[PDB]
Amino acid sequence: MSVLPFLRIYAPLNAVLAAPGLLAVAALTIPDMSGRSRLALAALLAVIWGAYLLQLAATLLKRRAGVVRDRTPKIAIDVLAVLVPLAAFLLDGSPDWSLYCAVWLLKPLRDSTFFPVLGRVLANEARNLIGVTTLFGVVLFAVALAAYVIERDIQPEKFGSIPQAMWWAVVTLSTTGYGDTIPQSFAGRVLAGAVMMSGIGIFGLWAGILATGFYQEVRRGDFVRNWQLVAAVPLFQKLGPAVLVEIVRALRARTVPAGAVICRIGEPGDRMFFVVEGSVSVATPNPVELGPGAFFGEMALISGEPRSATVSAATTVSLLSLHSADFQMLCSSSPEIAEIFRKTALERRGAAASA
Amino acid sequence: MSVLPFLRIYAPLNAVLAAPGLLAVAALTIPDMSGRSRLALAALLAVIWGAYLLQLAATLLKRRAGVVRDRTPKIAIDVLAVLVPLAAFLLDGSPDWSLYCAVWLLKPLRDSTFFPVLGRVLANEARNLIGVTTLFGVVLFAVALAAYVIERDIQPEKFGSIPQAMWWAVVTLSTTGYGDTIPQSFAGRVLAGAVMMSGIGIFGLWAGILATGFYQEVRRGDFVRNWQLVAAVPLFQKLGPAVLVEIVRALRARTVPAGAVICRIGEPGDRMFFVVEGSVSVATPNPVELGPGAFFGEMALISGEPRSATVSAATTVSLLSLHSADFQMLCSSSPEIAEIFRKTALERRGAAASA
Amino acid sequence: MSVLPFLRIYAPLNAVLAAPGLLAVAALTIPDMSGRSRLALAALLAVIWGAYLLQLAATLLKRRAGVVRDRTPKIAIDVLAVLVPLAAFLLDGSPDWSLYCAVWLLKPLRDSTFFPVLGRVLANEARNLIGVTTLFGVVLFAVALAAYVIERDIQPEKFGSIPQAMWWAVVTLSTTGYGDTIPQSFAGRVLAGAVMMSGIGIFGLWAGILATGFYQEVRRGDFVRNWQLVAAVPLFQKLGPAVLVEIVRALRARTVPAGAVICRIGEPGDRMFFVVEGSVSVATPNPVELGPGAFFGEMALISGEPRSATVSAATTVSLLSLHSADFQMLCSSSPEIAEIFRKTALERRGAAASA
Amino acid sequence: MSVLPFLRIYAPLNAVLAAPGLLAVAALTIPDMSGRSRLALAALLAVIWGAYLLQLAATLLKRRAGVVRDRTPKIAIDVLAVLVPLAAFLLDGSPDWSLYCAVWLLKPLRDSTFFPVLGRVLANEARNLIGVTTLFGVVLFAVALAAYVIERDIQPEKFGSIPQAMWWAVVTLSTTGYGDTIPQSFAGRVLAGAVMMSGIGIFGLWAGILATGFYQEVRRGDFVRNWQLVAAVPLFQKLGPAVLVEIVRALRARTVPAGAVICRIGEPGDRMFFVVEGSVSVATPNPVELGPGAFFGEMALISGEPRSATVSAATTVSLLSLHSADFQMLCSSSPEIAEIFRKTALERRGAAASA
Ligand SMILES: [K+]
Ligand SMILES: [K+]
Repeated sequence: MSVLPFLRIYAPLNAVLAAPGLLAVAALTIPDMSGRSRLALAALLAVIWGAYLLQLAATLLKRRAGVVRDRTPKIAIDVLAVLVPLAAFLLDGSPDWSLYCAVWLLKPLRDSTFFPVLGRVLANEARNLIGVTTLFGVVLFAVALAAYVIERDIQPEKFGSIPQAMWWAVVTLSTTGYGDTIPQSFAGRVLAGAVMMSGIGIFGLWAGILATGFYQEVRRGDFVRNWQLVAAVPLFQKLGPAVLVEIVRALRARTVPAGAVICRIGEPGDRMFFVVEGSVSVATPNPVELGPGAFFGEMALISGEPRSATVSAATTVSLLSLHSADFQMLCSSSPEIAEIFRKTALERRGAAASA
Repeated sequence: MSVLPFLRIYAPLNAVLAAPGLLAVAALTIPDMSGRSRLALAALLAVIWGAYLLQLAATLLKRRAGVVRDRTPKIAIDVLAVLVPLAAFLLDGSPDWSLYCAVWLLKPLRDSTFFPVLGRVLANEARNLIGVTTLFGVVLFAVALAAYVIERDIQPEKFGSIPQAMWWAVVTLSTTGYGDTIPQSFAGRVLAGAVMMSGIGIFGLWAGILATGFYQEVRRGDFVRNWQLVAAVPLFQKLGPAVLVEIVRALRARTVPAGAVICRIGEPGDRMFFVVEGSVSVATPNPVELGPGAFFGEMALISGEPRSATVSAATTVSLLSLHSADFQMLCSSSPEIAEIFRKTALERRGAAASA
Repeated sequence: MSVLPFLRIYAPLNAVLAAPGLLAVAALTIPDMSGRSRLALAALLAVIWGAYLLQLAATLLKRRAGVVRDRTPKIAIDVLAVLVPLAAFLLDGSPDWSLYCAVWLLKPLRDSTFFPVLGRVLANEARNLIGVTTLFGVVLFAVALAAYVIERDIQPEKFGSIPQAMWWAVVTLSTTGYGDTIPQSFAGRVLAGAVMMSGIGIFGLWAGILATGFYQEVRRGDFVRNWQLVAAVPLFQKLGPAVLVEIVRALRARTVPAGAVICRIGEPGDRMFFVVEGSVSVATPNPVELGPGAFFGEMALISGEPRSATVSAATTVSLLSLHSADFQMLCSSSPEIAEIFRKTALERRGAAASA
Repeated sequence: MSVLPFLRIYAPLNAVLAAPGLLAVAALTIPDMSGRSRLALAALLAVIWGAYLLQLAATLLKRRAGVVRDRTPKIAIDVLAVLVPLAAFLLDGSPDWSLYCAVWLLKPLRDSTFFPVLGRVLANEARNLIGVTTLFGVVLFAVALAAYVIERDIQPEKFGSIPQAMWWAVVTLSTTGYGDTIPQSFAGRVLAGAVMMSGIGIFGLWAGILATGFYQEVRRGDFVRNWQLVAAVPLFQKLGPAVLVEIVRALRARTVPAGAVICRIGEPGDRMFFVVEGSVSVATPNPVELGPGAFFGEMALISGEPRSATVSAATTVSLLSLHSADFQMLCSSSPEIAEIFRKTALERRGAAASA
């Protein structure tokens, strides 16, 4: 609620071409299709092939920043990015070579930061998941068997066996309801009366396991990235020890591109920022262009008013961001700091239009 | 659990007529319907047309409070509120002009406060959503393909292609179970064994993303609206800095209309209020009518007893509200304040019936 | 994880007979059933009729504790508990009079404490629910219409109208998948690609609204009931102000019946209790029977050992309960208290077997 | 996100053979199967029979550590682990004796630690579950009846009775959508419009009940196991009282096996450990092999750098683990401790390669 994400979070074209790339597939998958566009896109594969392959060698020029690096992950596909289609072309002479379009799907994952964030936590908590995964299979076969108990008499064709009903368990437990084969008797239908009750109790926990500290990690991800930009601020030599733990959970940093807006004038004032790298366009008669290591919004928050400037991203800025309460908090935290923000709430009244 | 919402939260008639308005639609959508009521409601469209259109120009009299305002949102439909039906009437001579009853649906959203609250946060957290949205599409096509691997042999008619099975993925992953086309073999059925497991793991996070800080924002929404009504209280010059952060998370403010009840006598005492604007009817022999800047309930809470007055909304009041624990908290917070609430717990014993 | 619920939480027989009572229904609902047991249970209705009716008048003797009471809720059915069957017997001469077995279903709700806990909170938070409830209907008809756009050509029989497809929305949005009528075209199937995504995003919030402060209320329910049993403890004149807020969130109180066990000897020590009303059976050579206002377990927790006594519920006791960490917390909170628990950790070593 | 689970959390072979054991079942469940492998696996039952039975008596040698033990749970199946097949062999002469492969399913649960963790909490919170369980059945039959109201006219075959529609309730309420029997009329279809809305509101709470303090218990499970390894650290005589409550929620301990890696050199430094039992391989010219009661990572965290050693599990170690923020926290908590970690951040610079 308090952050300005701009400049193309979905930036790298390496990520991009997988999307139109794999949509090339389906038209090869279909009868009675003209050969015209059929092969038009095999070229587009060759483009994306050639595109990464053009990109490839410069990546294989991995002498840039060659001091200490661990790039087996990022490279792991780039190798396969171009090899698999090639051997696919020859050994798999039939058109199915395209079905090694199973490949590029990792390329988004090549630079899907927020994906390692996933894998980081499974190696702490899957202790639970396994015993649950058992406990799932506990309740599967314990319950799945109870079907074979019954309708083997009059539904051999459907429930003439164990796994045929195990099939009817997970669909039945995992919230689905396909609608293929359902009992005809009383008690065999009774037994379902605890099942959805169960699995919604199960996944109520089991899925709960994921969001559990996933949130913690992302709540943690916003500190690990932001114990940086702390000493960069000229003022933070006085901040007491535990003050910062109270704060940095909320402070998120994002980048803005050049040319963009930061806050428009007259819109309702709701937030204030700390600038630490880049520069701005403080839209005033004398533009008070504050570069790395500044802030703005105190003019709007102490007064509870609209914006006093159409601040715009003159350059690419590294931002923080902050709403009132936690600034009210910090204003509550110390009279030391509100003084200068009292003074600044007068300085930037005259300094905004003046030099 | 601690708040009195009265006076028509769903107030504005602009919001209201969309509901009966669009129910006018269906009777135009049906064969063998008499023309009688068929056109009876085309008038009702003209009413609602004329109604907003009556409302319209006074809104276009936007010279009221014309100092600094940003009303492109609120106006964005009012324009289209009446234009689209008009051109619809002529160019679309056929009855389908009514099918530009797609229009009024924003009119509730015109004044759906709590809807901007939605949009505020997506622009902080969708960083996650996108990489998840990929990760969804990751697991879609990676898995969706695995179907075409198999039953192309004996189900061309159903799984003779890729997207025909991608269809069977999302229904299969997104908890649904339509029941159109399901495999017949072993391993192709095996592969589902991780799928619902997956998607319930996915949306366990992905939907989790929404409630994540949506709660934070609404937990924040109750502070931003309520750092107001703080200095309005005559007593709060002494309250220490961090005291208020501890409190205002819970304190919600809502309005009551004139004529209504506030707390009935004899019902079990569970809460106390702070009055800051309006007036009451303290139901006693001498009504102790306390207007802006007062409170009541300490008589009931320190003693743990029923109500000592049928307090009623003599006027439209701006209320706070509070349960014991957090007043017990504040009574724990300082002996300074419990003194006057000790005294008040004697003053309003004699002052309730006396003058 | 830290509480001993015994003595029949599902106690009152008023609650009980609704269950077998309404199971009497179905056998009246069925052809080709013998009249034998058919009317056997109409008596059982008359029993339960007569049973509450026997109970009834003593309830209508509401002169017990007649000082200040608000019993319109509890009585609201007791009236109808016996009247509705009666007029049902005569005006509805046909067997359908039994279909006013719609009635007793409130009788569990008559004394379903934890049900008012539900209703308490909806009157704080439904502010959200309504705008969501709109937002649901927003996305319903906005999206539902998009079906009528399309398959009216070749599925009049199924999608020849608006609401016929609105039907296919909620089933489609609300996680269900009935399996009646599904499209045949491409784009009309495409549009589903955001739908389950949506509704699982919706109810990810909307259901989230319920557990949101429901938890808060039950987390609150355990304080409101337990600021009691605080001053009852002889030791708690020294406990500082904010100490208790830290604690009482976890401390749950429940009753045990006479004759039952409290903690068995030799089982692993994991918890300690505070006795405040009732008495025990401290299973030792000289039973150290401590009545109201005592505790035990410090012998097991400071040492990290099994139980030193088969404490058993000699009488009906009002208990608290507590695990280590929060006692370790309190042992961390002050050296004042650990002294007496150090001394008690020696006194009850010799006092356990001695007098 | 901060823990190294190694050495076979799914260790005991008692747990293992249940999995292949019960997969032996299905081939006995099927017609037209050769007798060859049919009886090949009846042996495998005899193996697993003989295997536990081999294991059995040594367990019945329960004189190991015979001072105070409560092993009725662990033994409860071991008895039945071998008896049930035996009587099954004779009384059930027909092949169905194998259908007492319902038995081993508890054997994983015999040593499914994290399963008692489940059962611990249901005996605190099911107070809610019951009243909900009623409230479920409240809304079941109240609503289920509403179907019999209607389509008894034209669907006797499907809705000619009460429970036939109660069936259509839970499937309808519990998120499923089987697809057997659905109405044909307007209002009977209308009534569903609140149902999925309801049950997703219900299980939004009811499943919520589970994760509610399940999380608390596992958040508690990580303290109860870890108030240990506290005094084992030589340094923690100075740590203030409430310091530890702030910490131990996150500190998880897990074991590593001998031969394994602990942290590889050059990988990005993100965490630090406290060694309290075992020993390491500090990969340096002079290996600084620190055994019980040590730590490492401060070299990487204060500087924000890669690893300074390929530390590897020379032996089986009992570990803690910790990320920066909470070490930054502790570094914020006191200048007393950062001194020695300042000194250690110089000592292990020269001591790493030297002796
Ligand atoms: K479903
Ligand atoms: K279905």
